[PDB]
Amino acid sequence: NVQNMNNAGDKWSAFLKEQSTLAQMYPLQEIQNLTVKLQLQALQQNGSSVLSEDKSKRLNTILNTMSTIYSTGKVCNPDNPQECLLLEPGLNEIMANSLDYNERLWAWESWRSEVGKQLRPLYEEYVVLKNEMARANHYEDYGDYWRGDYEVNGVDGYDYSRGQLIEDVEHTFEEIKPLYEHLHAYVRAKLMNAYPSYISPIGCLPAHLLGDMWGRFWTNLYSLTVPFGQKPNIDVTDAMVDQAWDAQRIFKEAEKFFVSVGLPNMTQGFWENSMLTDPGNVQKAVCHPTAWDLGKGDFRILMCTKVTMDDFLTAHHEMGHIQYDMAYAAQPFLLRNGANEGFHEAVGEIMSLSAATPKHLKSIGLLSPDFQEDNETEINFLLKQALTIVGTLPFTYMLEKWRWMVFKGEIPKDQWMKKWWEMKREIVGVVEPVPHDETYCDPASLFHVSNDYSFIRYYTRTLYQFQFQEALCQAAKHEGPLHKCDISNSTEAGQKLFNMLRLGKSEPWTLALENVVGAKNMNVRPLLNYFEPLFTWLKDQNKNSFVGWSTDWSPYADQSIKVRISLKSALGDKAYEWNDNEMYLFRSSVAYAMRQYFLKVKNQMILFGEEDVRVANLKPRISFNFFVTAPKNVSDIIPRTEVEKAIRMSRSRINDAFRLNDNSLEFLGIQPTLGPPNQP
Amino acid sequence: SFVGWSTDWSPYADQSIKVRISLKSALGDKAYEWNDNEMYLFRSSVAYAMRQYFLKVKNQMILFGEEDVRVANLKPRISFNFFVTAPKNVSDIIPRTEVEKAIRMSRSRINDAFRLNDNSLEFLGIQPTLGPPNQP
Amino acid sequence: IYSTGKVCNPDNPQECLLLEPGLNEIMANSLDYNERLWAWESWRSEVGKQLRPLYEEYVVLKNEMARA
Ligand SMILES: *[C@@H]1O[C@H](CO)[C@@H](O[C@@H]2O[C@H](CO)[C@@H](O)[C@H](O)[C@H]2NC(C)=O)[C@H](O)[C@H]1NC(C)=O
Ligand SMILES: *[C@@H]1O[C@H](CO)[C@@H](O[C@@H]2O[C@H](CO)[C@@H](O)[C@H](O)[C@H]2NC(C)=O)[C@H](O)[C@H]1NC(C)=O
Ligand SMILES: *[C@@H]1O[C@H](CO)[C@@H](O[C@@H]2O[C@H](CO)[C@@H](O)[C@H](O)[C@H]2NC(C)=O)[C@H](O)[C@H]1NC(C)=O
Ligand SMILES: *[C@@H]1O[C@H](CO)[C@@H](O[C@@H]2O[C@H](CO)[C@@H](O)[C@H](O)[C@H]2NC(C)=O)[C@H](O)[C@H]1NC(C)=O
Ligand SMILES: *[C@@H]1O[C@H](CO)[C@@H](O[C@@H]2O[C@H](CO)[C@@H](O)[C@H](O)[C@H]2NC(C)=O)[C@H](O)[C@H]1NC(C)=O
Ligand SMILES: *[C@@H]1O[C@H](CO)[C@@H](O[C@@H]2O[C@H](CO)[C@@H](O)[C@H](O)[C@H]2NC(C)=O)[C@H](O)[C@H]1NC(C)=O
Ligand SMILES: *[C@@H]1O[C@H](CO)[C@@H](O)[C@H](O)[C@H]1NC(C)=O
Ligand SMILES: [Zn+2]
Repeated sequence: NVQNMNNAGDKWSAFLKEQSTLAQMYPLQEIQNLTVKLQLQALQQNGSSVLSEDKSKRLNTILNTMSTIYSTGKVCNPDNPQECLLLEPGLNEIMANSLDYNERLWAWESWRSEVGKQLRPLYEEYVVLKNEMARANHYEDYGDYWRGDYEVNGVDGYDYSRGQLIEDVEHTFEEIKPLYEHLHAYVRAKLMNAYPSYISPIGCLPAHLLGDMWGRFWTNLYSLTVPFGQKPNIDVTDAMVDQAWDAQRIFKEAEKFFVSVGLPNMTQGFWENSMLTDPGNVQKAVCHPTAWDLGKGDFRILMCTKVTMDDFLTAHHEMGHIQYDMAYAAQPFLLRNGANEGFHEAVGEIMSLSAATPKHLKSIGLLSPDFQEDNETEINFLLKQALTIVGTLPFTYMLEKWRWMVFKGEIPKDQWMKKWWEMKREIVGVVEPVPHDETYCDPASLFHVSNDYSFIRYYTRTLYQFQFQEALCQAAKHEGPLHKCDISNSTEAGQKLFNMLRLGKSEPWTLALENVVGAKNMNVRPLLNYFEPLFTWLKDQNKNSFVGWSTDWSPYADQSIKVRISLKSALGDKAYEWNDNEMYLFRSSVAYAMRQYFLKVKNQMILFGEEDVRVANLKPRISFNFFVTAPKNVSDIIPRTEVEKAIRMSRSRINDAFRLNDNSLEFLGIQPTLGPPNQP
Repeated sequence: SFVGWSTDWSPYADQSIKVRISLKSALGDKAYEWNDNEMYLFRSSVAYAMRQYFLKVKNQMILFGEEDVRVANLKPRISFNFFVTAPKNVSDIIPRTEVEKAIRMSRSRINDAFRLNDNSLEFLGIQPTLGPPNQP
Repeated sequence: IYSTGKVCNPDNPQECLLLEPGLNEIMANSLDYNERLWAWESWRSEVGKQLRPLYEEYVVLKNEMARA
């Protein structure tokens, strides 16, 4: 079957480049109808193939090499080199379940460093080749090529520029920063009880204590940050196995939700062709929830559903992709997508929000008609939402802002990892535990960076999701808070939803938003109205706390020693210049001095290397900080009092290696002491 | 043919350089003792000198380490042979003529790290050359 | 350690060869000087180091059992 789909897959791809090279026979500005212009521009798009034919095969070699490094990485446990852990099984489980500080610090660092280095040279060669392909298609860089999805040209008042997306993201983000600061302060106060003597009460959060490998979602911090742990968060999984609900009941109650709002039934080919469970055969078949739109009005759902409220909800999510697909099936073929890249997931998740409410669960038969929702359980529910929704918004905004500045050249390649960690402390409020120089590439250790994907679609989908939900609940005549809303039994709300679903790509997306919301731009005020019961409760829990963070604190910067070097004072017109070969000799001289101290004082032999001296904050005056680490235990920092005694023992030897004289090589905090004079 | 073998030949011992160190001649009653921490500092000073030669002459950046300097035949008089290898290619030995040019470029820096004076740190086969005198 | 040793090819760290399949085939079939020199050294060094401390502790305990 794989050979059955590779030849049938290439007949589709070879056919499309043949019609693409036929499309440049027609000019594009001699067209008047907006629909036939939109189909022509989506087919005329050259994309690749604008490069030289030896540069085009170099780019595909880089994209295949970066993709197989990410999926085949082995991490070695420094106590047993015969057991290598590989990213998805084993390294993702440590970052999501462990409470050991030293084991989370190990998994972060190792993985990072290794994959980092590899993806470095490759990613560097990837930026040059992608900017050449974008400038041959008349964009300024590859970041402007990614923002071409949101572009709208000449439809009388609904236009949108590719540079206008940058201001609308930064204008909407500075209204989330009051809400994110109070969530950052509450999580920091709860993490100090889980990790004492590791977290500052006025500083950033360490990057390896956030719940996963990159801090993208904070959703694994719920067991440490739960407001009222003596109240069970509502879970209807036992009431499903007490009424003998089969595999088919979960979709038939899902189809009754959509026919309740005024949307069509399933297509009745949906029930035979689909595969709602893994089969009765032990059948090798990728088990991953998804919605297929094969064509010719044939819609199938592929998932392996278990009787759980989790897959009761993603059944409502995956059916939402189908009802979006069944609506625009009357457009031409090249306009059968969502209106932008963000609308398709956003319509799927407002079906899941409306089905997870306890108002909907007690009317669908799954909750005791004598159930009492208290105000303590609504805080437990809203905080679990904010760890996934609000916690991912400064991560998404910071990452696309870094990638946009790399493509246009505002960040040169000698400052990639310098500007990356300055933007973590300032925007996200997250500090690294170990300093990282320009041999690492920490963005490329994420999936979407090393596999060539755009990331701004996760920011805009979060904002469209609550704009849709607030506009539908005013049509369904809701009375309470926004997070209690349900659009069942309405017809007027579904008519408000169906007027957008059938457009496809035939209209500009700004014209699609006014059919539901009533505005021409994305707005953050419906997102904040969802979380005002949490924002009121959060401001009362932070009366004795400090809201905000300092970008100066680090988890290593209290065992560091500052070094200051004055070369032109000692030698003057005859002094060498301080390149990074002199930094290599300095790190070997400190590692030599630590070896001599532990042998002659502590009677131990420890093999310190130059890779165990970690240098941060290199300035032009020639100043940096350093701290010393045990040879393969990255979590073991030698204390500052033992490094001062080691440097005092061998200060005369370090001075002679650089021709300095204790006034041109200063260790700040260590002073020369002895020397009584006399002789007469 | 020749029947039998010699126990003196080695496949690396024609790109090796012999080093001789006379500690008690340079300092005398006040000289440190040569443990294996001093051999670690010597292997880092040679790796530093190979880094500076390839950057300023060959315009390349190569990350030589102390594990790329291979020391053999350590004696009590303080003498050994060493040869330099490319950073992870164990089969690539840097030639003897390129290591002599790298040591000549940074001999004054290696001497200062050990307080020796070109008669107490001898690289056998490399000689000091310059120094014309005058002033009147 | 002897039965589960991985050797990494310095041009692709994502492919580790383990003694009986792959490292014994290089030493028995190759005519490349630089590839035989790599397989010898690598394997040697790694397993070498490990078996060192262990083998050192093994001599002391086996001499105690023999002298009793
Ligand atoms: C060009 O634009 C016109 C309107 O601007 C489209 O005309 C409509 O076409 C459909 C079927 O093709 C008719 O049912 C409508 O009644 C037409 N509208 C009007 C106002 O006459 C036309 O379809 C566009 N061209 C293409 C190829 O789609
Ligand atoms: C697709 O690539 C072609 C080049 O192969 C681009 O085209 C040319 O258009 C100019 C006019 O601007 C002509 O003078 C050239 O003759 C065309 N190419 C040649 C030499 O055949 C074209 O602009 C690209 N299309 C897109 C999507 O921008
Ligand atoms: C849930 O509602 C109850 C009922 O109002 C709240 O209890 C009140 O809390 C305030 C502030 O601490 C007190 O001044 C009142 O006297 C309490 N009412 C009673 C009847 O004792 C409770 O604080 C609410 N919980 C949350 C999380 O909002
Ligand atoms: C929302 O829709 C459901 C589904 O039709 C309605 O549920 C019915 O409720 C009545 C009385 O409450 C029962 O006698 C029926 O058996 C229910 N039908 C099903 C299929 O379970 C519900 O009443 C509707 N809500 C409103 C306010 O009309
Ligand atoms: C690496 O160093 C850390 C200390 O920084 C070690 O953690 C200690 O582990 C022991 C037992 O495992 C505990 O009794 C100590 O309380 C731990 N120290 C701290 C500060 O938490 C860790 O064991 C070291 N790892 C290795 C492999 O030696
Ligand atoms: C390691 O160094 C050796 C040389 O000592 C390299 O072998 C050369 O390989 C090229 C092509 O592979 C041949 O043209 C040369 O004739 C080889 N040299 C010798 C002396 O045989 C080897 O390629 C290097 N390995 C790496 C990974 O760089
Ligand atoms: C959808 O199907 C049900 C039975 O499966 C049927 O009763 C209902 O009328 C259908 N909806 C419409 C709009 O016909
Ligand atoms: Zn989805």
